[PDB]
Amino acid sequence: SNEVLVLRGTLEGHNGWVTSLATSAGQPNLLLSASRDKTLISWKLTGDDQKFGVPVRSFKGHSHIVQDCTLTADGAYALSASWDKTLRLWDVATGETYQRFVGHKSDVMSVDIDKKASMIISGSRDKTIKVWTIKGQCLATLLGHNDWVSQVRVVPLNQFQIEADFIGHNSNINTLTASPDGTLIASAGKDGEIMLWNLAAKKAMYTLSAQDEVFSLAFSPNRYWLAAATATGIKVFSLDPQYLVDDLRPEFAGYSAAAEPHAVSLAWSADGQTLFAGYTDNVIRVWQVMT
Amino acid sequence: VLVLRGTLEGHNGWVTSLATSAGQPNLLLSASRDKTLISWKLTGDDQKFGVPVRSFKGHSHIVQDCTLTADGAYALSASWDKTLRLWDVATGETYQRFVGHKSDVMSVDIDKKASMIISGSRDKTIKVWTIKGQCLATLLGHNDWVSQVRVVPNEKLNQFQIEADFIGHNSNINTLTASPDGTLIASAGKDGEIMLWNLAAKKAMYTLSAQDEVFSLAFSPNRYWLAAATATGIKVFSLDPQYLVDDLRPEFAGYAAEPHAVSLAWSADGQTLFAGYTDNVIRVWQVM
Repeated sequence: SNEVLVLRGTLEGHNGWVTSLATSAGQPNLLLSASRDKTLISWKLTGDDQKFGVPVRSFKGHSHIVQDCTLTADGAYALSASWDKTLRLWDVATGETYQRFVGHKSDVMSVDIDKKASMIISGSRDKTIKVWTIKGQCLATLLGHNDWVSQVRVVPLNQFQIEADFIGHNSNINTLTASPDGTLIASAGKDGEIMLWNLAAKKAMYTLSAQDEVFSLAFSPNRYWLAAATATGIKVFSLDPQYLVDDLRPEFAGYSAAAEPHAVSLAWSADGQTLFAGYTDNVIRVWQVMT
Repeated sequence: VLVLRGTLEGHNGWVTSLATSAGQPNLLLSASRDKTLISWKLTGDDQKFGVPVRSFKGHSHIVQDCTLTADGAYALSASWDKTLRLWDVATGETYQRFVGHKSDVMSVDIDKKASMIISGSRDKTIKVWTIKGQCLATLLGHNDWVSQVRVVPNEKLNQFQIEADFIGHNSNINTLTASPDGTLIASAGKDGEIMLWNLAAKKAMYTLSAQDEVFSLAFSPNRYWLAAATATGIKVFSLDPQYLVDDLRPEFAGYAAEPHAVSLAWSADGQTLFAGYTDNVIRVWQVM
């Protein structure tokens, strides 16, 4: 007896690939997206059809691709990673920058915040990790081995412990996500390999095959599901118990079976009831869970 | 009190580092600017305290730090040749090489499990290695911060985690030691400042003034003491209560600048203090 993901509409406004989506718990009606068009967009979500949402504010300043973005728990502040080797801290409401973070020398690929909002963990394309103060000061710079993936963390300035978990994963293509409770971590390999790893228990669990080159991963914050953006569609796996819940492929009426856009970013709703996917065609598509 | 018991004079350069083994009380290891390490047979005899037994000569420059496994079977050394070597203590031959540092290598430690090696560069870079010689992580803090990287014990190689503690210490000169029970850490600043820090309690304790440029620190394995090698001799502080237990300045002959200690090491049982000197000699105090 099964649930289902149902295509809800769409969200246009970007000119380039939608490379990252971000959600906020304090603001369920707010979505943040980053794009190769060098901007981020904040979205007012109405839940209508098909205008699921509508642009609110454009965030400009990055001189090149924005690869990653994230929101504070309250939705008040956004963080972005760019190919201009910079990170910016944004005022969500006013769309202006409060802090540049300079120092990475490879394209910047990921960003996260420690719950305390005190510090920022960023990730480079060469796999270099930097830990910053909210004031834009780089405190530590960490670089693991190529055949390893990691989870850099900041335990709760005169001082700070940082715990870094390393996990051997030979084929890894450096595409990671941590489970809501940060108890699980999914790591994408070659040919669609997705290795799952238990952090609290310190061992792998199994390896899934999304069967095609994985571009993005995102755990459900409510259910035991992992969504994987594939060149071929979005696969949503049930983790316990293991089944493949659904394979979200939209129709692209205007495209040939070959040149079909694909999802390159994923994000679940604060209530894990909505799945956002950013696409190779500049569009954000939205599924909802039904029965 | 500390009483000067003898001497160990086999080196041809500064004795830069001493190492002790719990599983082998009569074994001492030392490194020198003469590019070698020496293993020593300790007799306790009179000023023939110890006698050279081996001579590890693989490095092509100053060996700066060394350490022994808990059992005394294996030694690790750090060199200005930007390398680290793993040694068989008994046979004196290398079993693996650690290349990758590009600044002089200043410190080495082993995680209790013997699985991995933490090394420290002069440019304050920290590298975590597999016993097989493979660098797994490379970490570099801010200059005004000092750091104790630890390998977490899986507690059960594909997986491994590292907790790195950072402590603000502006004046710091990157001379650092940890309490045996990893609860405490002493960090040397300028003009002899020694900041003490409680790790388990995440905050400073106080700052001890040595009034003399420090070169080496070593906490006591049993007693709450911190020894500090100074340009004027070796200060041994009691930490609770705080007083200067002793200031060990040995006897040179004749009648300006005098040889000073640049390395320290307590025996496993805290009863003996070894200090390596600017005059190629290792001197030995015992508690009475």
